[PDB]
Amino acid sequence: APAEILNGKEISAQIRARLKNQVTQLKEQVPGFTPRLAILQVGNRDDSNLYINVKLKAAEEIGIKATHIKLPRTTTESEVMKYITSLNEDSTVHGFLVQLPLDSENSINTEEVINAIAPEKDVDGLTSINAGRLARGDLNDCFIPCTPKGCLELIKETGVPIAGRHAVVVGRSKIVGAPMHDLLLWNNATVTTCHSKTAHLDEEVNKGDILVVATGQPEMVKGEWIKPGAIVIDCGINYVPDDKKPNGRKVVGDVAYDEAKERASFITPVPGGVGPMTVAMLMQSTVESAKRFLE
Amino acid sequence: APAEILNGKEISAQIRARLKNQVTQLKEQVPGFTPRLAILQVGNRDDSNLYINVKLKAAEEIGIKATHIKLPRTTTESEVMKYITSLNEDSTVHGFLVQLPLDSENSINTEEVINAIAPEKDVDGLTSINAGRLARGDLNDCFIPCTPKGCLELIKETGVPIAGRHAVVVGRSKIVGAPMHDLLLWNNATVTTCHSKTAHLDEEVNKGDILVVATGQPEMVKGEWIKPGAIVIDCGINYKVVGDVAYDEAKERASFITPVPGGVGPMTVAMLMQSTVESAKRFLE
Ligand SMILES: NC(=O)c1ccc[n+]([C@@H]2O[C@H](COP(=O)([O-])OP(=O)(O)OC[C@H]3O[C@@H](n4cnc5c(N)ncnc54)[C@H](OP(=O)(O)O)[C@@H]3O)[C@@H](O)[C@H]2O)c1
Ligand SMILES: NC(=O)c1ccc[n+]([C@@H]2O[C@H](COP(=O)([O-])OP(=O)(O)OC[C@H]3O[C@@H](n4cnc5c(N)ncnc54)[C@H](OP(=O)(O)O)[C@@H]3O)[C@@H](O)[C@H]2O)c1
Ligand SMILES: Nc1nc(O)c2c(n1)NC[C@@H]1CN(c3ccc(C(=O)N[C@@H](CCC(=O)O)C(=O)O)cc3)C(=O)N21
Repeated sequence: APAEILNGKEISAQIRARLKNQVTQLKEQVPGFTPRLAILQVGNRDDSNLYINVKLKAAEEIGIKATHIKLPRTTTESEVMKYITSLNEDSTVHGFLVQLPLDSENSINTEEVINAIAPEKDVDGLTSINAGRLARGDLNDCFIPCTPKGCLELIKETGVPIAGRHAVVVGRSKIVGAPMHDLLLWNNATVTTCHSKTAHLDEEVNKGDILVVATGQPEMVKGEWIKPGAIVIDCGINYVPDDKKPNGRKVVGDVAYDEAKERASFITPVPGGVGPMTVAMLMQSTVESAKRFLE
Repeated sequence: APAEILNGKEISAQIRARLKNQVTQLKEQVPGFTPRLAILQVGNRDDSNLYINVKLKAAEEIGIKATHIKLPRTTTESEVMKYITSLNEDSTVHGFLVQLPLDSENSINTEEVINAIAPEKDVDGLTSINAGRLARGDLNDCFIPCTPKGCLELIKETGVPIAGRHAVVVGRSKIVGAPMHDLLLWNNATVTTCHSKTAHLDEEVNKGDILVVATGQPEMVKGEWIKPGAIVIDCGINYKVVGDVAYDEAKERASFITPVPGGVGPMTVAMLMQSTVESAKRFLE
């Protein structure tokens, strides 16, 4: 009785398809309405360009107007701030994000930059105000960072109710671990947060009916740790040289998939699990923002 | 035979005396400067009146100038926002707070009222900005809620390091439970937060090397559940006054435990005073 596989690629395809239909219907229901997203970029990093293009492409297929603002490396902190303020004030923009890391020749305080974003437009959900709302249970209108948001979607796809279940979160970062706990707690699970200072991590993990791992430590969570029947969600993206792969490298998660799939009732593969969910979540946050503005 | 008692009244007394000399020292450096705290109250609850007087009493004894503004029950959210804005713009007021719960005949959104407070004067740490900072590990920048702070201070009085310990927080409210988890987590403990939807709470509590209960249910956490040798922090105030923990039973299993009263309560006022003196000093700096 091996674990059922949570196909993030197929699930995200369904999500993006449904969001397109939603967007179409909003535009027809309220003529003239244009859900708009804006991505602010500083510099010209190769990985950022790629990531940005993927986002803008998903947005245009869903029917969301995606605006890309690419500022030069020479940009100073004050200029980046002026754009953020202007984006905040632009009533045609429903949500926007600052693609990190900033690529500038000058010192720019990333945190100050990020926290200048109006909470109501913060689709990536990383501002302190937004983290604060999420952390305290304002799940009704706050923004949820794309990775933990996609993880909750996957957990819900299983059909197994979260309330009352013991969920374990390995990792406590601002991008995944922290907000992941918030989601699970406010979905009524008894959450236990683990990190690098956790003793007997194996025994801790073995208590999780729901397990979300976000450590960056390739395959550390062995299958023996997994509680029989648990829902395993692996956010890890670790590259390993493998000449048998088309591009000479394989992607492994933070969980030992092969042995963990024999224990879990549901597990996210790597690649093809949490990763493909990412862009859809941003698109979902963007539509949520647009609907709230529209109301 | 029983667990060592964490005397919040004695411990708070020491912090308050520390704060007093700090305030005296500061006035000697800048004569005429006076740290100021302001407590906004809506309504006229008897318990809230008592709690404010205690905060006012500690302030005075430390040398802090505390103002008490009591608005009638007929008050609207719009009127409350007016006072908050006044306090934000009043350069002489370093730290201020809104006593909870609000006692009004009108519907007032507590989060909107609290979030109108300038984070620099949120000595109570209830704003989303302060909550967001604590919730993410950014402790250089924020004000932590007074009760969790008092609890962390009480845990530290055991001498026992927090790192690597399995801690259990029973309750997840914005005032104590939620911020208590954050404090323990960023103090490197492995934390489990329980609430009303938690199944087998007894088995969860039994995992706690450190236990913080803030549920508001009289002696609900039984002593049998206590992990032998645990540090029990009881935030409960239930009416005789009792904690959320069955004290007599829990004291025979715990190693260190907070009595009720004279435990977490005095510490809450002491920490509020501490954040106030900090808000005053950051103003001079
Ligand atoms: N699919 C996607 O596109 C996507 C997007 C974002 C993230 N992710 C993935 O998520 C993973 C984590 O990302 P991140 O930004 O959150 O990472 P991070 O900033 O490096 O933080 C890792 C966290 O895990 C803890 N940790 C490190 N080693 C551990 C160990 N051996 N045992 C227990 N806990 C351990 C650390 O604790 P301390 O706090 O004590 O250091 C830290 O909290 C990465 O693999 C990343 O690829 C994927
Ligand atoms: N000592 C001080 O001076 C100081 C200052 C302030 C507060 N406190 C104290 O902290 C205590 C609680 O205050 P609060 O504002 O946090 O309370 P609250 O708003 O009433 O919240 C109670 C919390 O406990 C949970 N809970 C209720 N029944 C439970 C049960 N039977 N089993 C497990 N969990 C249960 C609730 O979960 P749900 O979220 O699911 O409802 C909720 O999260 C009080 O004693 C208060 O006096 C102390
Ligand atoms: N803004 C804001 N700040 C706070 O820090 C609080 C808040 N709201 N809401 C209510 C709670 C109540 N709380 C408080 C303050 C002092 C005492 C206190 O001194 N307690 C004594 C016993 C007092 C008695 O004789 O009954 C104790 O030893 O616990 C208890 C609660 C407090 O101050 N709280």
